[PDB]
Amino acid sequence: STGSATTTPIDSLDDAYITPVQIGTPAQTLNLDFDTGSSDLWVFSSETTASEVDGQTIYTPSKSTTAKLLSGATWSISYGDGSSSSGDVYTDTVSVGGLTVTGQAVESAKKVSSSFTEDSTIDGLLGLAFSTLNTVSPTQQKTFFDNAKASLDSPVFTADLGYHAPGTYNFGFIDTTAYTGSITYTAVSTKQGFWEWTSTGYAVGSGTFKSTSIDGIADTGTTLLYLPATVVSAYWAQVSGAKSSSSVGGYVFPCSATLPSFTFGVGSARIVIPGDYIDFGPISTGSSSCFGGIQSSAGIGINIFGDVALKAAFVVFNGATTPTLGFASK
Repeated sequence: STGSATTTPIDSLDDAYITPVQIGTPAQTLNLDFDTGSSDLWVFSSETTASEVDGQTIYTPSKSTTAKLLSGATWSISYGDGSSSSGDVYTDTVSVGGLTVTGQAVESAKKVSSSFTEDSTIDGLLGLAFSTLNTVSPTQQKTFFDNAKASLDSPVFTADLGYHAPGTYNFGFIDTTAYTGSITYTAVSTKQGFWEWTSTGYAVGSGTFKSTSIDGIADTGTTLLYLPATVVSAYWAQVSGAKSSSSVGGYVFPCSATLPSFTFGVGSARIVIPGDYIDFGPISTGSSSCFGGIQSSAGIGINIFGDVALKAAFVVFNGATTPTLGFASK
């Protein structure tokens, strides 16, 4: 089997991408944030505290003839940005782009943190990291991809995120028309539960490539590119007037600037992020200070190849017995 679904930016900045997911019988379609940095499929629901729902579409398990309460199971998650959610668990039929999994754990939120409530466009998350990170207790549950894998034509999914435009998540096949050149594959460590890999270096604009190992994660659920402070300083030094602002929370730059590209290495291959992809717009409405799309990871503990980096590539998440990642230009 295969599946193919379009993923759409939630706003004009590409802050996140939403993908329609069918849950239950009859189908209830919710728009979920596919997140290769986490491993829970959780949704706003008829059980979510009413004051914490503000415009999201909810899953109502009592209206699904295939929903079954997973007795005794609870979940609770906290994300790298400080947001969180928790609740109970159903199993139900879940379909993405024509690919159907029966008995998928659907984690129904009883509580969500304010940042979720305040974002009316995201109805929940669909985790695509390794199932070892799933938070369901006392019986950990499998991700949608883990449940589908054995049925897929090939045990892979691909992320093709658009810049200021829709893109595609495919399951079970590699669309050879969706990229240019060849796909360069690189090793993955699953020791932390992430799609963790090592970039071979970087360049700023037309500058020389610096060969240096940068360990990080491929994370579709993170907006920006978070890299070591040395790398980030080298980038922003090429933008007149750019500076790190403690009060804003990162590097800012004059909105009048033209940003240089940023290149990262995948083995001997190179992925070029155009400068425009690094502009996240005014820090507040009407400001002439703009927020940068490349930020320091120093306070995170891990480097993160988020959407800024991934949307410059066609990315293969190869879930074979020994997982690997693939990157192609497009």
